[PDB]
Amino acid sequence: RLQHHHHHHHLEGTVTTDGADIVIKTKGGLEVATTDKEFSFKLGGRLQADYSRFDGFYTKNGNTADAAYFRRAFIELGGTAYKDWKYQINFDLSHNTGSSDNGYFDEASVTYTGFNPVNLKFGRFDPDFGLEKATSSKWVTAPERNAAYELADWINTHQDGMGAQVNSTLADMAYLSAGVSAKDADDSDGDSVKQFNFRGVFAPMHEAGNVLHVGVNYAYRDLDDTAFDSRIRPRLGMRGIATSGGNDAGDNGNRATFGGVSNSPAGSYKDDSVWGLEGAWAMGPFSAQAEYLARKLKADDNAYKDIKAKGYYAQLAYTLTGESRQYKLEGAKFDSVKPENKEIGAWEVFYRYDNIKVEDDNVVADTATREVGDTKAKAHNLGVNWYVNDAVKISAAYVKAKTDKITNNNGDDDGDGFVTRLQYVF
Amino acid sequence: RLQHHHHHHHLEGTVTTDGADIVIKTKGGLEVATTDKEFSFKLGGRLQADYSRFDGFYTKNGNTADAAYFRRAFIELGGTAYKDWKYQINFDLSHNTGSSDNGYFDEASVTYTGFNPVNLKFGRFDPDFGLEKATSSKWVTAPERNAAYELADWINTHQDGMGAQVNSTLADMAYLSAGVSAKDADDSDGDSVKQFNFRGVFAPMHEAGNVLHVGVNYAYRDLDDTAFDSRIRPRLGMRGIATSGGNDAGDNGNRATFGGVSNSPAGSYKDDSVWGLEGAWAMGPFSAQAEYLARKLKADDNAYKDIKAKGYYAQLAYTLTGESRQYKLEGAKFDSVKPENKEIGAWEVFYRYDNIKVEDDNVVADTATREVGDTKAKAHNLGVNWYVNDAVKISAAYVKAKTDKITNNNGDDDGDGFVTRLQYVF
Amino acid sequence: RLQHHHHHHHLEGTVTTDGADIVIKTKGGLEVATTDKEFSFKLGGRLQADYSRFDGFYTKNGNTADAAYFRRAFIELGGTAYKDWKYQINFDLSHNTGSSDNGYFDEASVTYTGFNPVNLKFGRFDPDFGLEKATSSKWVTAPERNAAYELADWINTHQDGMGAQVNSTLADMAYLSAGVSAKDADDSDGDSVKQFNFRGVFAPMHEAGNVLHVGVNYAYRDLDDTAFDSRIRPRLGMRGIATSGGNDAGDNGNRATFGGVSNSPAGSYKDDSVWGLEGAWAMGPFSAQAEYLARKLKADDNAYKDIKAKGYYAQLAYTLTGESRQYKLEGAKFDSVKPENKEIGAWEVFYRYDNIKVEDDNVVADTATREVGDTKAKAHNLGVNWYVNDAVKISAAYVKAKTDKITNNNGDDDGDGFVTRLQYVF
Repeated sequence: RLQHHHHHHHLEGTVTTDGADIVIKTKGGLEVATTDKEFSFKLGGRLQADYSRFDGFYTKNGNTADAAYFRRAFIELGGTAYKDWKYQINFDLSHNTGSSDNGYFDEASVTYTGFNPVNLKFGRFDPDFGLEKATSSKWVTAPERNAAYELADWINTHQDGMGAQVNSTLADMAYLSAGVSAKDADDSDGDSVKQFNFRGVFAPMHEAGNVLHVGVNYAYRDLDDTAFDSRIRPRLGMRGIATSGGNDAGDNGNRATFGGVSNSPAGSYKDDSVWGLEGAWAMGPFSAQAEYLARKLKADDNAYKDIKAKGYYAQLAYTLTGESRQYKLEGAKFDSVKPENKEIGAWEVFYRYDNIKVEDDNVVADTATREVGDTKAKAHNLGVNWYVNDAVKISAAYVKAKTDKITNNNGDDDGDGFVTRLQYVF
Repeated sequence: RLQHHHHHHHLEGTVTTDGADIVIKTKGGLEVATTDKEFSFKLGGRLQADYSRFDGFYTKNGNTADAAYFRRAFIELGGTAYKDWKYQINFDLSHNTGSSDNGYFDEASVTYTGFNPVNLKFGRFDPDFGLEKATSSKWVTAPERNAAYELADWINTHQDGMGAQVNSTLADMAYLSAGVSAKDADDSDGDSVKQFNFRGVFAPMHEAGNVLHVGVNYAYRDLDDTAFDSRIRPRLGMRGIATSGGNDAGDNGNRATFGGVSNSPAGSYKDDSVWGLEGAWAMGPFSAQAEYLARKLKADDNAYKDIKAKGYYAQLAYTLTGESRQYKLEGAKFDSVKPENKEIGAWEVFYRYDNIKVEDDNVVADTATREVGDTKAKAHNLGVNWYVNDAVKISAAYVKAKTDKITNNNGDDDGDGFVTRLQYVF
Repeated sequence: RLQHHHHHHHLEGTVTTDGADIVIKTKGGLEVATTDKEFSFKLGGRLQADYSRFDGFYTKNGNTADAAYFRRAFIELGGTAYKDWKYQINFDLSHNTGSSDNGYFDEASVTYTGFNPVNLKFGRFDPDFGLEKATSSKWVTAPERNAAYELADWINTHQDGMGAQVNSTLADMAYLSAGVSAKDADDSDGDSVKQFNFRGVFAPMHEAGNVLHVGVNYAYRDLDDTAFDSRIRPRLGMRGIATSGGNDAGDNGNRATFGGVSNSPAGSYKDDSVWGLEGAWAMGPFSAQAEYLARKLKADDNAYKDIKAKGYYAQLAYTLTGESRQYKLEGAKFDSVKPENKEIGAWEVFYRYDNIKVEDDNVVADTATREVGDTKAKAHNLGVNWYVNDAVKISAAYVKAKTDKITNNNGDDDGDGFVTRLQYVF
């Protein structure tokens, strides 16, 4: 018996909703929201495709290595329900963020905004320490963030745990955020490392092309009875020396240990503190920003000595085509450049100088590549960003690093690299 | 030569379709569907953020451990095409469901619904055994499902294989489901473990606030010539003793082996059977439900003896604010509570009692923590669910466990824990 | 103090946009696009659910093994911004494509189309070599692609690297593509393997049911100072002998090494070249296509000898219900069958013959299963595709393989298998 049915006529062409009026938008992804602000959804993401070549100190033998990888490949889902409840889930397909055991999350958070301007944020999200870190990874001026953060990257990374943060703008001239987090490392009882963060910024001028910003950061974590990796291992602006998400320098990459050890035993260190300062000034297309931080990792057991590190960076940026870097008091952070000329886009030049010093008195004998005393590095990052349009940014940068009391296997105390990136935001 | 073009005028503001009329909705995610029911799409998900602390038997040394993790972080894509063909793909970003080798699937299925009320379901999906299991993981009353399922978790998990299931409501008073599945373990010829499931429920009253439900479950698998993990390792309501998706109790978590072994050799066991009973009654905001199951893992080689286990739970729940738990005859399962009061939400209290017994006559000598004979555990789970709104549920629960013939390293025969969860459904 | 608010009235029912007019569509997924072609977004995917059984040479002992797995489970996000900038991100939830270190990408690309008909494509995407490979994995006629590609699968796989490709149709009768890529393997300096691809097709007739197609392919890679896996390990049409995404034949799967070694040392080989030919002819529901390729892997160090391999396939296909296979000059590739009869769908029968030969003079002694000389295999793939509708395709195929100078442990020189697939495209 063959199948059959009466012919149906279908009404065609309209798009409607059964609830509150909806506005839908696309700039390459999708946004849908009710006009009464009760409900919304946004699907987006970011692709950062990098190719780099580098030599000298950046590699073990000093010869040129390369890397061809996605720095980030986020899929981003966020939304609002019942006006005051937001979520944001950003997962990194490149596997550079998060982990196999715990999920490749850049963020998985829920925010209650009912106390606006005060927000309450929960879940897995990087703690707020530092201006360059607060700035979206889409819009950080240099291809990689500064080396001073590499002295204590726990201060502003989620480390596969959970946290709770309160934040607010204040008096139309300031921003404060404070939070507690549990990080993914246990003491001998299976109790996680607990961490406190504070950030406070005074930014009396806080708009694109008109920024005056000074801030303070503090981070503390309790390492009592906890085995942990104390290594400071800066990449000094060259991600490709060691990275997920594609090809890297492999066995010839030199992500060097400037201090600390991979397995510091339970009981070796008691706690770990970092203070930071931020400054920024912007007038139209010109901006200057800088940060300084200092870490003290405090020994517990007498066989161990404190480890200290200090670092800073300063950056100048200028949009040759005249546009301002966006700036938001909510988060006290820079953001994108929006090109005014549709035919040629926006062109931005930048220079960042980084300087770090590691004081690890536990290093008591020379190795083949590392001398007793304070290890140091300086880096220079000079480059161009072409904002083709709001979605696409193409970048090229030259990076140079110079070190003290540490070399590669070739004896190099400096190295050079070039990195190019194609970024697509949707 | 500079680029240029004539100015174009674009029509603005309208949203239309070229096919059948579409209705679009958002409650934080996205639904799009043609009004003639031919085509639909839904993007959603669920975040379950847990923080817990626990001690005694829950940890190896008895001291307090913690856990801070996502129990589930699903992204959910489902849709319909040509009316009768549905798909559902739920992937767990927390990596608590599925595996690295095979995909982190909660579900990846295709359902043909053309024989409605009869459905034919194919792909990777948990077999249907048990009421608490059939209930969505969004809406299970207690933070973790009962310990009786932990006696034989193969009965209602997909185990990275594939299956085919037929199901239907019957006579407006019953629900039946039966299926076959291939599970991810091979015999010496590389042929997968095959499993049969049946579930039948009589529910003459089957609506929110008016439920009378009795059901039977059966599961069978053939383990001929197959090496397998026969361990029964209950978490007794405390997920954080050992979990993916974030921080757990690490080396101090005590997910204890009550019976069975990690590598039971090919030829040791022939087959494995489980029978189960379900009962539920609901009148308005009050509900009572309970399940009992019994397992016989039947030895093949004479060196091995049968392993038996029996378990049950009973749960009372009451919505203090008066709302009913939703109930669906399709799937014969409870579902959500929908809050009536928008300002305070819905408040639900629950108590679940669990009781398990493992009879493994292959354990023929004491270990340091486990005595010859039948191992037993009882657990009590007492808690509160706050349904803030349809999307957000916040929970807190106290859990206590007491064991017989098994302790931790500290000699504890009981333990306590507290778990809190923030759930966001979109 | 209880919460309260004035009652708000909300406008209901409309769906609008603030920019250019939008058209939205769903066939199970989602498409949204502005009518002026400036912006678009598409969320889709593909599920390929496979069950297979196989014996003889396909397994080590010759007995029947099975497999129950997803061949592919892609989530697909693609879009357009500012008219000329496209992206496509396809991630494989089954974990059969890409890797844990680098991301499970089938594709993560950005394409600039402003030079239309010339495209510039960047990112992680399979290089273009071969007609059956260019054809979407949704619409390849046989359940697995041919064995000749298995002789040199680097020629048309991204291998977790990055690349740049230029392509264009020409003169309304041809298609050309050429590209460079960095592949995920380093020389001793950490510099990636670089690869060149060219493909050129003359297709004076290039529409569904009217195809005349001849093409040439070339691929080259530089292996100087690079350790690499030179093994040729064909599955001969039976994916389930060894696969991710679910259960496979495990320890009894025989994915046999026909030549090459797992760790060919740095300096062993200098470069690697493959030439290929393509031919296709289609008249209405009948099509014939074939490809031939030859590889020379050229030794560097004198201890090593060149490895050569040659392979081809030929396929006949006929749509019993009369429909043509779609064909696109852009990409010079076949595509789907679109069923005309809504009640019974489209039915297609196919036969593919594969023939491969591996000449590895480095194999200088017999092993227990492999004789000195040229190893060979032939395979026959006979099957049916039922295109239920545009979204759903169900397939069944018989596969037989016969080998020369290589057997399994049972001494089998042939084997048989059957594979069934349910595919859902959205």
